[PDB]
Amino acid sequence: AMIIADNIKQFHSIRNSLIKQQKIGFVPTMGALHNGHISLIKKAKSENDVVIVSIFVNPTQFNNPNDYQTYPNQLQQDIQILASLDVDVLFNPSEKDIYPDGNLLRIEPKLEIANILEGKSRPGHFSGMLTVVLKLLQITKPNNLYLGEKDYQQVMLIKQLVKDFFINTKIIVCPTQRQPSGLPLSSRNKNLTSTDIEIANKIYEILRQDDFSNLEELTNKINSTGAKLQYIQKLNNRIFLAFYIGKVRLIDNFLKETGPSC
Amino acid sequence: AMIIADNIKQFHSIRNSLIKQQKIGFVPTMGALHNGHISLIKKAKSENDVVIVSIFVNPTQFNNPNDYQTYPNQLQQDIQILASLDVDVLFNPSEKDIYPDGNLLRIEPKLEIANILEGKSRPGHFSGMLTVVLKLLQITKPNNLYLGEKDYQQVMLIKQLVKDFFINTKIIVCPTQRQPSGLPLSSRNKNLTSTDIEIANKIYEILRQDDFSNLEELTNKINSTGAKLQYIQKLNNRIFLAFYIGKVRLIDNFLKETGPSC
Ligand SMILES: Nc1ncnc2c1ncn2[C@@H]1O[C@H](COP(=O)(O)O)[C@@H](O)[C@H]1O
Ligand SMILES: Nc1ncnc2c1ncn2[C@@H]1O[C@H](COP(=O)(O)O)[C@@H](O)[C@H]1O
Repeated sequence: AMIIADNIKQFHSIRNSLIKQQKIGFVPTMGALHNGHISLIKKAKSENDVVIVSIFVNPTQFNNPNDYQTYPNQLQQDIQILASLDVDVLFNPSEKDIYPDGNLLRIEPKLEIANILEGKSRPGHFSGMLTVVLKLLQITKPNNLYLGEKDYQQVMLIKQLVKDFFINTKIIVCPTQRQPSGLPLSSRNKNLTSTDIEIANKIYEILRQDDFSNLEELTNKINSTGAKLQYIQKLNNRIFLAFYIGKVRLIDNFLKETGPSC
Repeated sequence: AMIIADNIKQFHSIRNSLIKQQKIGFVPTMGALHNGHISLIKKAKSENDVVIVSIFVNPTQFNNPNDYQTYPNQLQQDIQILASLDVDVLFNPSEKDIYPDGNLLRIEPKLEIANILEGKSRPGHFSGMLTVVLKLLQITKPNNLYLGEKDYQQVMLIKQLVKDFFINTKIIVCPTQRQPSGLPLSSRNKNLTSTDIEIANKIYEILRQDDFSNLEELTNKINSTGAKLQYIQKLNNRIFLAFYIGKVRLIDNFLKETGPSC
């Protein structure tokens, strides 16, 4: 029963056939679905008459070509998961569907939250993300949008986006799903080798032991595991960090008081 | 009977009260209405059940502070004009209405048409224009948008905007209204003194006699009136130009074969 729309034309037809009365929920993703994504879909199914999920590996938000080339890809498994969850529509457009004439008009964020942390570490990422989310919102026109708290800055930027361009959509932020160790679920973690996972687990044991009073020292404890910390910052009541293990880039954020708790 | 909506809440009210049967025409402007604007309004009226006119002097598109400070302002006269045209809704928002948190998210054009002529001459103008136009379109959600050919690059850019962000609005381009001399009608014209007016007319007496085979000599003739030419160029089969008379910056474009006729 799941409808799979491989292109915009088909999708428009599908979208135009829904009555205003139906609550429409939307979950944007770049595929390679895990329990994090699934938690978002489950929330949206509990609150909407119609749930749409997108799968689109957005080229304009990849500041790193290798990251892009190696981004995990398993459409058939993804479809199987979405059908299992009774998702109503899968929108899985091509690049040319979303950027008919290339990336000519971009949303450019000019504010502090864009300039720090992920913004600083991934130049041009937030522009690409904001531009594709705006286009995906204009296409799907949902009542409700589901986002993970893991991408904390992304959440706050999309909130600003929906506010500034008068998009009549409610935003629902969902807690970060984690492994028992505390490591957040992430599609890139599929790229982690055997030993890398143990390293990731080392790090989260360190994080669950730490009071975050000495970031230089914690940085040193994290770097000794073999990982390479990119940044760690205490921002109000929340810790933000990002690091590499081998070629894999992992990010996280959590309440200082809780740690990456279960 | 014209409804004047000086804020979003007030505008959402009236907008949301319209039935789908009613074709909505939208004419955005920055106020100080002249026969140029009036022709667009008349076209919209002949083609729609509901006509909306906005008046909003958008600060983010003025690259020149003095230009912004002196930009003509005459809201009461504008209101009288619109009312005699039986315009259904005046949308006249404040800066705060349009930019609740300032100019934090901007549409940035990365393409050729934005990099030449007016785009090069007015750095950051097209970004301002596209951002406010996107907002206005998201607010008004019209069926038909009316734009003047005089702002040629603006038209092309707005067509790209409507395409890229999936706005279901038709764009109607309208002929440039002119003084008997050929001088385009423009709001900034109200800032011209009497002697400025005569320089402007001399420029157009020159243009009407020209074949444009030699822009160098044409530039010298225009500069000899006391005006200061910014640029003059052939793009495709049109002539594009912009010039200052005193502190007043005016632009024009027309087919090379016809010149600024009428
Ligand atoms: N481990 C997680 N827990 C909760 N939400 C997540 C998790 N990972 C990704 N998401 C959210 O899923 C959506 C798509 O993520 P991605 O496919 O990684 O771009 C975004 O709203 C993410 O923040
Ligand atoms: N002389 C004119 N003839 C036709 N349209 C015009 C003229 N001057 C301005 N417009 C259009 O009126 C709209 C508002 O212009 P403005 O208020 O100058 O920003 C734009 O679509 C302009 O291109």
